[PDB]
Amino acid sequence: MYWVRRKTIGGSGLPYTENEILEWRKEGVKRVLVLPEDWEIEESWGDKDYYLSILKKNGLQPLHIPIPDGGVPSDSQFLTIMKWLLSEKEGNLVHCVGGIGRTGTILASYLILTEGLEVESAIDEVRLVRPGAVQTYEQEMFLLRVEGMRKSWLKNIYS
Repeated sequence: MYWVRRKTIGGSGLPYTENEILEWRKEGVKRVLVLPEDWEIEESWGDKDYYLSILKKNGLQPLHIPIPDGGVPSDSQFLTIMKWLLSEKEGNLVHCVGGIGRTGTILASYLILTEGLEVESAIDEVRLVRPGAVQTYEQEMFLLRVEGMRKSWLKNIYS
């Protein structure tokens, strides 16, 4: 896993065992935003709810917001994601299967909203800690929209 902002928000791929989840706790992770679809989670954990119960049994509070591979959250999911990430500043981990596309998109989105970064700066910052972050054109287009609608998202996040 990698931190984009030390101990406040980082990313990772899907853990294969419970020992990798304890590695997250040791690194300072406290809450986990789970982005893969059920079938992706199930390739490693057999059942999506069992995987979430494992996170829960390990002191991590999980939130599952499935995004298809290569895709982006719907506006509705994005609001939920940002309300969740902004609810507690420390120890946020966001993950998908490999730690790069969906995850880098959400991390860069977070930076755009919280630091007012332009889209190219946000993408660069995440790529510096996670090469290849933000994989598809749909993802890149989404981030430019996040920048363009920054004030409207913040207004809707805090109503």
